[PDB]
This record gives sequence, structure tokens and C-alpha cells, in this order.
Amino acid sequence: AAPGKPTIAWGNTKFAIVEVDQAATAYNNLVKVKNAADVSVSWNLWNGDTGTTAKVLLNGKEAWSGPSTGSSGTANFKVNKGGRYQMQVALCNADGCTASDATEIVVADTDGSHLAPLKEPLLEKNKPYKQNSGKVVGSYFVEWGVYGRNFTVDKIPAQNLTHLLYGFIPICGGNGINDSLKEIEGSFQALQRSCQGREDFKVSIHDPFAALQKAQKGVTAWDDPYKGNFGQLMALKQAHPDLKILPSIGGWTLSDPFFFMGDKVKRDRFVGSVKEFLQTWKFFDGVDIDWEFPGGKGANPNLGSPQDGETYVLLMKELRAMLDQLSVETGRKYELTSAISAGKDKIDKVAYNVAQNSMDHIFLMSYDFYGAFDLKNLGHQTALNAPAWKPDTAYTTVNGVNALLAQGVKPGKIVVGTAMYGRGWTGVNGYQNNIPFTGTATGPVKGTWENGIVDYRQIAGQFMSGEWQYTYDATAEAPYVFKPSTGDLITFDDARSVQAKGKYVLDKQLGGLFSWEIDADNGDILNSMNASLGNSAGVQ
Ligand SMILES: CC(=O)N[C@H]1[C@H](O[C@H]2[C@@H](O)[C@@H](NC(C)=O)[C@H](O[C@H]3[C@H](O)[C@H]4N=C(N(C)C)O[C@H]4[C@@H]3CO)O[C@@H]2CO)O[C@H](CO)[C@@H](O)[C@H]1O
Repeated sequence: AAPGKPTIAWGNTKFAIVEVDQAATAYNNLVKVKNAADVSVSWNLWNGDTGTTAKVLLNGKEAWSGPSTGSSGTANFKVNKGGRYQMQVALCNADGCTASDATEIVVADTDGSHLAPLKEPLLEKNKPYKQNSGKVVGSYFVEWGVYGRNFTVDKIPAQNLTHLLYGFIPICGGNGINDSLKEIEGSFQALQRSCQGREDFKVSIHDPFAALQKAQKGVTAWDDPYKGNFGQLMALKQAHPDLKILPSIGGWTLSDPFFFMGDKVKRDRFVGSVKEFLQTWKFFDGVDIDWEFPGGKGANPNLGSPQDGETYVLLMKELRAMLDQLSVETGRKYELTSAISAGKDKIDKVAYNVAQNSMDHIFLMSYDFYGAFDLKNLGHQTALNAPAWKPDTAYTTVNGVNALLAQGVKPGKIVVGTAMYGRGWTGVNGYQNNIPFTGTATGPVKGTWENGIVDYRQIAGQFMSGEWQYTYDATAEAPYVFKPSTGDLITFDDARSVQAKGKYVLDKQLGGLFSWEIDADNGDILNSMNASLGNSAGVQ
């Protein structure tokens, strides 16, 4: 007679291809990529003949087989594809095979193939749009926003984006290499712990807790291998397979290492680390370079060289070649983007007409034109155009687009920037014709998280009532709120100035719109990005 029906033993059923060490703080120890997950299964036979061969099947297909030598047994084998499998133990002899009931086993991988889709309700004022204009609709999510800001990946209105970018992936390096980080208390140190034992100029993760271990909606079980922002992003990719999720390297405080990359030894080490990062974290779809900025004038006054332009073009070409190679290895399309200054002084230190051939999108940072870093020369921080009182205004959105176009950049490359935050001043005084921007200021406006800077959500929530004046400047295409009695002045984007940027994008055949940053919107900004580029209301 065929053997008795085996009973799968109680035991761990959750396994991982990319293992995460739960007691590590250095990136090199935290992650271990294997070629296959080590799976184990045990069984008992409570009644009957134990058979002469035992097999483990996944979805009916043999993953292991061995001699059946008594009433219990254990099998250890490898599974090289992530997903959920119906695992059975069968005992066979010449008279037949008898299979256990099925037990599901979970084989995790960083494409999120083991996770349920994270498909959450839109929150606050976000309304559903279809991505059917063919234009870019992008926004950045910030790794550090998950604590006091409390803005986690399940709150991203992800159906309303084509592109979701992650700020920021740091480049390893201590003194002389990441000195701009020393301004943020604990931040430089944090990076050194993350990068212990790791070569400088290789990428890492700045806050491993927030990125991979903090419990978050859908990734709260103790033995869920990937939690934090990265586990949620994986599940978001299951819900939105065509969302592009890109890691952004650099930003204001983590751009110093790019200034050493005219040394091709360092540049190659960087690019190889990016390759390895994307092989490790397969939910990411490419890389976004936010080097602030070729030529200097970013956070560090000691950095910037005339050579930076050439290094930026080389960096992009080599990044492209590495992604082209990763792309054919995997069958996937990978994107290479960059966030760049929109000031013409900085644009022209790079030959974007050459670098564009390696890039899918150029995220023009058409904001921060004015702000509490200058208390004497006030203006609109993110306006489309110059205002009527100063038609020669250098830093406007149109001027940054025009500088790119004059180099020979194709319009379709250029993605226009919208701010989901205002910048502002306090104590504004000495201005003419009731235009507060002609005045000067005594210091920064009180910010939401940091001085001089205010989330759009709080502009709309707190500063559009009471004594606050609201004006929309129709020449510049820019809103501003002014509190006459303290002289608080705040310059922002709103639904209408965004609509002006979107129409402009459509009129000039540009590539679309992107925003910084997604936690600061209440829905009005991304709603207008979508509507102004001609995306249809509703869901597909
Ligand atoms: C990593 C780190 O230093 N985090 C700091 C955090 O610094 C942030 C904020 O200062 C951001 N300011 C605003 C307006 O939100 C600043 O944003 C810059 C970003 O660096 C640039 N890159 C782009 N992209 C489109 C890619 O846009 C600009 C934006 C907007 O100007 O980013 C820095 C980090 O570079 O500040 C908080 C205090 O608020 C601090 O606790 C710490 O988390």
C-alpha cells in the first residue's frame, strides 16, 4: 500500500533571499544578498508505512528528495525565486505517493514578491487621477520624515505619481568628505556608523532603522525581513508596478563626495556601489543624482572646481552604461535622472546638451530662488516669471528652462519643479506700494521643522486666516501671504501657480512636473500638478 500521509512539522515558514541581520548597525553587516533562500521543512508520520522516498514539493514541483528512513525527517534546500508557495511533503514507495496537506511558505526578496500590495486610501485633500497625460508627475519622499513628521510610505498618494523618489542615499566618507553633514546634530556620526568597515565613496543607507527596521503598515510582523520605508516601498511596487521608484543620492548636505569624483578611481567605486545597491534592492528602478552643485556654491564653501562639469558628464555617461548593462541582464528598463539648479549661473557650468543623451529626465529645481538665507533682497521663491516691480529678476522658472533650451537640451527632458513648502522672513519693513518684496527683513519666518521654511499644509492650515493678507501675483504666477503686524512674509506655490506651471509645460512641450517634498502637501499641490498636465480624474 502507498505510505501514510505525513504531517508537516510546526516550524518557521518565513525565509529570505536577501537576509537582514537584526543586530547590525553597519550597512555591510545589515544586508546579505544570497543567490537563493535557505528553506527547511520537517515532517512526522503519525500512522502507517513511512515510504522509501520523501520529497518536498512547492506548488507540486520537487524542491528536495531523499530516502525516507523513519517516522520523522528534515529537509534543507534552496529556493531562488521570491513569492508564496504551497509546500507539501510527499512520501512515496513503489505502490504510490501520499502528499501532506499544504503549508504556505514565504520566500522574501527585495522586489516585494512576497508582500501583499500596499494599496491605501487617499488621505487629506488628495483626489484620484489617472496617469494618462504621458507627462512626468514626480515627488520626493524623505527617509527622515517618519518620526516627528509622521509621514510614512502608506500616506503617499501613490496612484497620483509617475515617479516617486527617495531622499537621500548617502555616499560613505568621514572628515573632508561629508563635512556638510556636521551641521545636522548626530548626522555625520550616524553616517560613519552606517559606513563602518565600508570604503569611502560607496553608497550606504543613512538611517537603517527608518529604512529597513521600523514597524510600518503591512510590515509589522517580527519576522518580516524588510520593514521601514524599504519594506513599504516594495509592497507599493506590488500595488503599482508601473510606478518608477528611484533612489536619490546627494541633496544639500550629502553632496560633498561628488566633488572628489574627478578621480576616476573614486568615480568607478561609486558607480559600482550603485550597481550593487540596485542589485540588492530590486524595487528601485534606476538612480537620481542630486549633486549640489557642480562648480560649488552648495553647502560647503571649500568645494567646487572648474572641472566639475566634465566630471558630471562623465558620471552620467558611466551611470548610463552601468544601467544599460543592468537593464539587459534583467530585462527591465532603468532610469537615470538628476535634480539640478535652475539658476543660469549654475546651469552653464554643465553641458547638459551632452549629458542629456544619458538621462531620462532632468528635474529642474525651479524653487529656492529667494529665502531667509538672504534678508535684504526679497522675491518669489518659485515663480514662473519675473514680477512687475523687477522684470529683470534673474532667478525665475522660465529663465532656468530657457538656459537649458539655449544649450540645446530637448524640451521633453526638462521636468519643471513645484514647491510643496514656502520660504519666508519675519520683520519685513521699508517696502513701497504695498509690495512687501521691495522691503528688507530682520530674520527668518518661524518654520514648521526648521527656520525660514514652512510646509504648504501649514500655510493653508494656519496662514490663510486672521490677519494674513493673501495675494496672487498674476505677472510672476506666484502666491504670497503677508502678516503686516509682525512683517511675516511667506512665498509659496499654490494650486493656481502650479496650474500655471503645468499649462506652461504643456505649451512648451516640456516633460512634466515634480515636487519637493511629498509629506508637506495637503493634496492641493499634487492635485493641481495632475489636473494641469491634463491627467484624467478617476482611477485605472
Ligand atoms: C539628510 C539631512 O541633512 N536631513 C536634514 C534636513 O535637511 C533637509 C531639509 O533642509 C530640506 N529643506 C526643505 C525645504 O525641505 C532640504 O531640501 C532640499 C534638498 O536637499 C534639495 N534636493 C532637491 N531635490 C529635488 C532632489 O530639492 C532640494 C530641496 C529643497 O530646497 O534637504 C535637506 C537635506 O539635503 O533638515 C531637517 C531639519 O528640517 C534635519 O532634521 C535633517 O533631517
